[PDB]
Amino acid sequence: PGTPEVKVASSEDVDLPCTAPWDPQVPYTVSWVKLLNERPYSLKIRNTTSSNSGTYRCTLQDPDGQRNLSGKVILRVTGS
Amino acid sequence: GTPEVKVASSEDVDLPCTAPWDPQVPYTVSWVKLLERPYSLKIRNTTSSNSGTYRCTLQDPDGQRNLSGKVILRVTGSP
Repeated sequence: PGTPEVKVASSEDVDLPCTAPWDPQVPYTVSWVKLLNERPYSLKIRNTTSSNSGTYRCTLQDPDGQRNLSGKVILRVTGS
Repeated sequence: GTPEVKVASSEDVDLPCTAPWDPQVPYTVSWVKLLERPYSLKIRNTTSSNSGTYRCTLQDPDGQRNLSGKVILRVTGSP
C-alpha cells in the first residue's frame, strides 16, 4: 500500500485530493487519470457510483521547463 | 489528431494503442483514462460509464523513453 485512501458513499459528490508534493509559488497545470472546494488541483467527481472506485494519479506540469510532479490516491465507493 | 471509437453498449471493444510505435520493439504497456494484437486494451461488456478519453503509454525497455497516443470511447444505445 502506502497510498492514501478516500471513502465515499454512492451517489455523493467527491473532491479528489491531488497528492503530488508540490512547490508553493509555482503555477502548475494539472492532469488527472484513472489507473487501469478550496484545495488546489483537486478533481471533482459528481454523483459517485460503484464503478468509480479505483486508483487515481494527478500530475502537475511547470509552465517553464520540462518538469512534472505526480502523486496517487485511492477511491472507494460504498453503497449498493 | 486523436481518433474516436463508437460502440453499442454491452458489446466488447478492443481499444487500440495509437502511439506511432515501431514494429519489432518489445514495449511494455500502461493504460489510463483521462479525466492477438500487441498492446491493445481489452474492454468487456461496455456500459455508458466506459465512455471517455483513454491513453496508452508504451515504455522503451531502456526506460529513458516512452511513446503515447490517446483514443476516445463512446458507448451508445437505445434505452
